[PDB]
Amino acid sequence: TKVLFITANPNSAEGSFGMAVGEAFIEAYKNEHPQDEVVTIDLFNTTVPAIDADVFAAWGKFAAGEGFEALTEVQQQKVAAMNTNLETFMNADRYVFVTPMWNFSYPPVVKAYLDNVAIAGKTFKYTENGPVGLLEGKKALHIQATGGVYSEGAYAAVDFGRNHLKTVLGFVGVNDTEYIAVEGMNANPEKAQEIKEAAIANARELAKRF
Amino acid sequence: TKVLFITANPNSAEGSFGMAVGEAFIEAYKNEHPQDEVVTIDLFNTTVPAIDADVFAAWGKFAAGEGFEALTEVQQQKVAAMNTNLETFMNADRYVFVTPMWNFSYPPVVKAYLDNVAIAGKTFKYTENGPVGLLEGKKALHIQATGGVYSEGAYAAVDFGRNHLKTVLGFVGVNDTEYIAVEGMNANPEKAQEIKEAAIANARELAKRF
Ligand SMILES: Cc1cc2nc3c(=O)[nH]c(=O)nc-3n(C[C@H](O)[C@H](O)[C@H](O)COP(=O)(O)O)c2cc1C
Ligand SMILES: Cc1cc2nc3c(=O)[nH]c(=O)nc-3n(C[C@H](O)[C@H](O)[C@H](O)COP(=O)(O)O)c2cc1C
Ligand SMILES: O=S(=O)(O)c1ccc(/N=N/c2c(O)ccc3ccccc23)c2ccccc12
Ligand SMILES: O=S(=O)(O)c1ccc(/N=N/c2c(O)ccc3ccccc23)c2ccccc12
Ligand SMILES: [Ca+2]
Ligand SMILES: [K+]
Ligand SMILES: [K+]
Repeated sequence: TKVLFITANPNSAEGSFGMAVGEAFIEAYKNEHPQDEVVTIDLFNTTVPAIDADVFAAWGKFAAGEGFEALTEVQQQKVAAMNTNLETFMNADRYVFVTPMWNFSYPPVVKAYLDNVAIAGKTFKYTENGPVGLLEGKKALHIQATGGVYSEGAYAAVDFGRNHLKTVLGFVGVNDTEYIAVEGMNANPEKAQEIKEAAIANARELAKRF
Repeated sequence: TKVLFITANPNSAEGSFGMAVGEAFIEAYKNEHPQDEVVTIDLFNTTVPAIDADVFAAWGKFAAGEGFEALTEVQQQKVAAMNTNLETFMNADRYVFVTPMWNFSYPPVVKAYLDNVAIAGKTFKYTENGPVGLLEGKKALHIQATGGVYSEGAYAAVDFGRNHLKTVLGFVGVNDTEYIAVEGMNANPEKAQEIKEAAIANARELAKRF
């Protein structure tokens, strides 16, 4: 089994609630499955090209059935990085995403990564009734840390990071998703440590059945 | 009246349905108010720093009450671009955003932009019972181009770019908003020219009352 541990937090497990929880998850997981390969993708230190005029131009050459040498140097560099990211995603069996909630959503590089990974003909295809995913046999976990509480109730409707990430994963075929919220630390700073510990314990149990 | 024309499309009006609608809106608007100042902010051609370890470190210094020169040169460049974006936004009276739908949301740079503009003490404050916007006297328009149809009914639940943008604007005090969908082109390519013209007329009418 190949696992991607995809993190989008500028802070380490020492200074981030999500990363402490994701770290506890991924280490309990390796312990349970010492023969599994686990690759960390730190999105703040990975090249994750934004879809821009260069990518659109590169795509036009490929659609025009042209080769890689028709691209400029920067287009080449952009496409080769997008290709790597796509190919690593497609080949792994399990995905762990760790995000903080910023302004009701995830950090911008998460959308940039999703844009690398959701590709027609590769991870989804067009159907008589509309798009369907191509990826089969995958499972995903989203661990999200949030100042307030959005995991259930009325505030769930503004949890855009979680809701959008789950939608795109389902769109590419990854309908088997798990969710861990590390929530309420800013609404109750007195309970932050126990909130963290409870989610850590939640993650370590999840590791035994993921 | 200062208008911000905030575009997130790699094509200009020539190859983007949203840009053709947004450009028509802006021309009709200038005809009605020749004295208004419209400033273009092309997010594909503007420095919009992502919040990262540098930014978190800079903010840590500002919180310690250190000065600008206690920052590394990299931190100063990111912070200076962030403050320029925040100040330009705070000072304008009108916002017109134009975005494509990519994978059920907007381009990543829109999230990076929102993260520069939603700042505690500047565009919102904490109160007893919840965060509150600080911006008054503002109006926004969102023009969104989408391949499918999401503006009403069931599929509105996955129109995450639209929904998130509205949420963040509302959080910062901009509750007076207008929305224009340019939708269904991909689902109905024989209708793309009619869809575009109908949406253009929709924009020209709004331009007279916006
Ligand atoms: C830039 C920024 C934006 C934030 N926006 C929200 C928000 O919209 N809603 C919320 O409940 N908390 C918000 N928070 C609080 C964080 O979600 C909370 O600190 C969380 O623990 C961050 O995750 P981490 O500890 O793994 O970094 C924000 C924090 C930052 C730094
Ligand atoms: C990378 C990419 C992703 C897209 N994702 C979606 C999508 O999730 N849902 C949809 O209805 N259309 C999607 N589309 C189609 C566009 O929304 C549609 O072509 C729209 O016109 C683009 O806006 P524009 O013409 O102003 O550039 C996508 C197009 C591209 C190029
Ligand atoms: O790093 S901090 O833990 O100090 C921190 C916490 C919350 C922060 N913002 N929180 C909220 C926010 O930005 C918006 C809505 C919220 C609703 C409920 C609870 C919290 C929030 C924040 C913003 C900038 C820098 C550091 C921040
Ligand atoms: O440039 S195109 O106008 O031909 C174009 C149209 C739709 C495209 N659609 N992508 C979709 C997509 O990524 C997800 C959901 C969709 C639902 C309905 C219709 C389209 C989509 C697309 C994707 C990549 C490059 C060019 C694209
Ligand atoms: Ca549990
Ligand atoms: K480790
Ligand atoms: K643009």
